[PDB]
Amino acid sequence: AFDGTWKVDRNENYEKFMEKMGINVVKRKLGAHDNLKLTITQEGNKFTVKESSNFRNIDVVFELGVDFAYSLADGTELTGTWTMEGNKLVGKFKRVDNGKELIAVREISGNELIQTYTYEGVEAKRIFKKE
Repeated sequence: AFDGTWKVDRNENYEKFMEKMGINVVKRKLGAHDNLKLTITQEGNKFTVKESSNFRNIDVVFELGVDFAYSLADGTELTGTWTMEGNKLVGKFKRVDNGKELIAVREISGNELIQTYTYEGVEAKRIFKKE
């Protein structure tokens, strides 16, 4: 599975995944239990994924692996690209506070949305709120 809707029901290693890139405490002020429909839409080599999280309601579209200096929710960036692998996104990276690997995946495999963002050996996931 993978298209449709998806969210971020829960969040493990999520706060510290954000933090490390430059995400200060302002997020601590209602910015963890929140966030939401990452949502996914399958396109011709792209995925207009939503991500109308608890803040910057919008959707993000990328022809599997495009480059955009988009700071992972207030940090500093996440250019490089992202992509999946049939059965699993990747988020990819090399934002700019450094040379990380957030790798905001989601993978998605049976009961899931393994957001699996492993910028440094932590990975932040829990899974969707699917919609």
